[PDB]
Amino acid sequence: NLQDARIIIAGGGIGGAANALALAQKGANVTLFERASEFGEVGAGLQVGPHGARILDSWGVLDDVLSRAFLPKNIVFRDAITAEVLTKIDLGSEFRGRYGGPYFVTHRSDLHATLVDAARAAGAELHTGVTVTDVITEGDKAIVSTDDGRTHEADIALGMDGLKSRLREKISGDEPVSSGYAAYRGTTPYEDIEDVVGYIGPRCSFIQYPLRGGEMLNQVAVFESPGFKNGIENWGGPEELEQAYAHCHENVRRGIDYLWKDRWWPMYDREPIENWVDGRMILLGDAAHPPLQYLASGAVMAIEDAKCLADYAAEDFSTGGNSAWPQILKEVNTERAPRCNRILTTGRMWGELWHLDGTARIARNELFRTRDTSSYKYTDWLWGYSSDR
Amino acid sequence: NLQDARIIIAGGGIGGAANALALAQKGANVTLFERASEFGEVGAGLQVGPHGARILDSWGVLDDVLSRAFLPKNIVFRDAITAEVLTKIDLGSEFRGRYGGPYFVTHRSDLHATLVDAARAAGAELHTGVTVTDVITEGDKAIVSTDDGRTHEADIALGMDGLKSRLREKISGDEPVSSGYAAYRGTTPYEDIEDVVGYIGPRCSFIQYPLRGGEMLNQVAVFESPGFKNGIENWGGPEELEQAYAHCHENVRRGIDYLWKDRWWPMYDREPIENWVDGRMILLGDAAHPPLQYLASGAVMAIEDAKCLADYAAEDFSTGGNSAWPQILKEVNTERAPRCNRILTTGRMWGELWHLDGTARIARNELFRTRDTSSYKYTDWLWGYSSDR
Ligand SMILES: Cc1cc2nc3c(=O)[nH]c(=O)nc-3n(C[C@H](O)[C@H](O)[C@H](O)COP(=O)(O)OP(=O)(O)OC[C@H]3O[C@@H](n4cnc5c(N)ncnc54)[C@H](O)[C@@H]3O)c2cc1C
Ligand SMILES: Cc1cc2nc3c(=O)[nH]c(=O)nc-3n(C[C@H](O)[C@H](O)[C@H](O)COP(=O)(O)OP(=O)(O)OC[C@H]3O[C@@H](n4cnc5c(N)ncnc54)[C@H](O)[C@@H]3O)c2cc1C
Ligand SMILES: O=C(O)c1cccc(O)c1
Ligand SMILES: O=C(O)c1cccc(O)c1
Ligand SMILES: [Cl-]
Ligand SMILES: [Cl-]
Repeated sequence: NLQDARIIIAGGGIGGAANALALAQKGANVTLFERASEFGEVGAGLQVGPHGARILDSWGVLDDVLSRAFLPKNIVFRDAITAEVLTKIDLGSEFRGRYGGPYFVTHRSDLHATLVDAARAAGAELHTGVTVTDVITEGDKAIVSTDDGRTHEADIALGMDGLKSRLREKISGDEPVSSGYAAYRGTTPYEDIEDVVGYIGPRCSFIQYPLRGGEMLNQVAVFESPGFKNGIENWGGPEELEQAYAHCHENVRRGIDYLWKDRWWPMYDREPIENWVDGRMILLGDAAHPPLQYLASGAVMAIEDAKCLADYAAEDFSTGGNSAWPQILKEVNTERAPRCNRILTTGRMWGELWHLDGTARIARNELFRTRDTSSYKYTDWLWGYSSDR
Repeated sequence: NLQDARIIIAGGGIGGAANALALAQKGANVTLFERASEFGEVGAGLQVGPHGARILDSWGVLDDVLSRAFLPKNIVFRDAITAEVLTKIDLGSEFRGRYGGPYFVTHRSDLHATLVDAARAAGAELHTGVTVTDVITEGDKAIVSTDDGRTHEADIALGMDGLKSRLREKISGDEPVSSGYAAYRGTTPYEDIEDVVGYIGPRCSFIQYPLRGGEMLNQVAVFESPGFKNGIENWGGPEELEQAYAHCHENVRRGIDYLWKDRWWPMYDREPIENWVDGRMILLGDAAHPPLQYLASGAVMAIEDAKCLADYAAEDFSTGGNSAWPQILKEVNTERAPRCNRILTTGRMWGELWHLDGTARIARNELFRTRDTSSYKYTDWLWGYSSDR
């Protein structure tokens, strides 16, 4: 366990929250600083596969999350031009047995609030409206600076400040890499859908799934922005959606009418990095490994990061104390980097596979149609992973 | 049978020769005019699948052709970058039973000479060094003009003057369509090869097969020419081969050193046309349906054209006489156009599937690897076709 240890977390997204929970359940003294004036997430959906669900269950929050979630029966891929089914991934009891948990979908806002609340319950001290301005290591401590002029000492600091992480600059000068694709979301108060459906087409895709016991439908449009390639600064705006989808089936074109249009998510990732550690600071979540969303595992990775850190630290700290932290951070980095970096790189290829045109589309469609649906070789690496040693 | 009928064939390629044979075996009076001063073909290989082999057997020339041919055990597709096997088509006894004949490979020069000789044996009158300059229909005759000033009358004329057919201009003003790919051939006096091997890579492919009882190896390089896209008039020259293949496996790069470099075949086809008939002239072979070579069926199609024409004419002429010819030509066109035009259009897609790059290549490779190799659904339409009614 971790009662002698103090950890400061910079950032209160799903990642920071999950880490606060995991670490506080082990008895650690956790202080989290979130820049925003309140905790909150987008009132739209995310998908959480069993690689995340198993971990939420281990923290005792799964039943509660599920009470407000939806359990899809399948993931269904369809051709975006014809609407024909290409293949399904069955999410039933055989899937759940193999992977240790359900594939579920829920609101981001609810998952985030549930983690925050549980982190509070377990003894984590969460502070909104506080920005971390610097983190250094001096001797056997992380020294964290905040925007109110104060400095705080801890045994380690977690850099969990997202895709646009400034703390990542301590380790890497890289910039986000544009995919050239943008994402729009919508929910609409709810032919019928009880699955995650993904329509995959030339330079575009469209995803639908139910939320909250089937009352609402989550919709997401991902498309190649011509403005990006043309050098537009604020690229992927909604003027682009009609042409992006014009070649698709009616089922998909109808969907576009529900998207929220006042806001969108231009899709960027970063090139994978092996080293996440700077003294007694470690980058986790998107600050370390921000993906493109095709594997629906960014938030999941962050949740995995939390389980790994807390587990490995509870294992090592009880025998080595606060002197052990640099070895613990190294071990966590060693475990997590190959996993997450494969998700980054594979995710790029997987999205490219969605968006193929011409003959490449014809080959892709046939590949998906003819597969051995009883094999798990395309998904075990993702859903069957665990950090447990 | 056809003894009261006279047919003039314009062109003495594999097509014209096959037609002369088929028609002469039915008792027709055949006159063929070939522009070149002698009969002859390239001393390199072609492939003849059972859709052609069955027909050669029906004319009694297969055993003889095979005595000088090679019988590959498989068609083997390999990745051109890694050299790894993607899939095989087994050409064994189950294949031969299903399709009515062997898949064989031989020299073009030998197949052509064997057809000519058999056409001579069966009573066809072949004339070298004579160019057909015009063909018209007047009343119930085709009137054919030749370059020595003479005109010749026949019941029908076959326009078999190849890819650059001038007689096709009577029906269509289309021009050949560049694929942007060029082909090089080589033979070399013969790790070992007893199959047709096709290495398929990004913007390039490389084909190898044995000839003449395994003594010689036929090699063919097909690649995307950057000069074509850059507007070079005589595009696809040998200065382009080193860069075209630089990214490929050694097995393929070694092969390029054997190609004959003083001559190449820039690959063109034509858009499919439904109507091949102008009065009492019909376009057959490449004049009607010149393909890109990925289905290895251009000469085969021409041989099929000959069987169909001779069969349908022998069926109808015995009851309707020379008055029947326009109906016979219509029926032949009706049968052959959908078949051949599917080969044209599918052949384009099939070559595109060979030459995919990036993620599309990854999907293609997996498609080929995981297929049900006992299914014949991808090949029955090609190899199991017959004109017999
Ligand atoms: C369209 C889309 C769909 C997606 N769908 C899925 C999905 O279905 N499933 C999935 O698992 N993932 C998905 N993801 C990925 C997922 O949203 C992210 O990977 C994840 O939310 C990252 O969590 P995080 O806590 O690391 O970073 P963020 O969520 O970015 O949180 C960072 C937090 O740090 C705060 N902050 C920043 N700087 C400072 C500072 N200096 N001091 C203090 N606080 C600071 C920010 O205000 C913010 O709250 C999706 C992403 C997109 C864009
Ligand atoms: C690289 C490559 C590889 C190929 N491989 C294969 C394969 O493995 N299998 C396969 O089945 N096919 C293959 N083909 C296709 C095949 O070569 C052709 O489809 C076929 O030879 C066409 O035969 P043809 O008689 O219609 O036309 P051609 O062979 O073009 O014959 C036309 C003849 O007409 C003569 N002529 C022209 N104008 C006149 C005139 N006015 N008067 C008199 N005579 C005239 C010409 O001199 C010529 O001999 C390949 C083609 C290429 C380019
Ligand atoms: O919001 C999602 O669930 C999602 C999942 C995958 C890709 C994407 O753009 C979005
Ligand atoms: O010469 C061949 O056998 C051949 C077959 C297919 C494609 C190609 O370019 C050549
Ligand atoms: Cl994601
Ligand atoms: Cl051909």
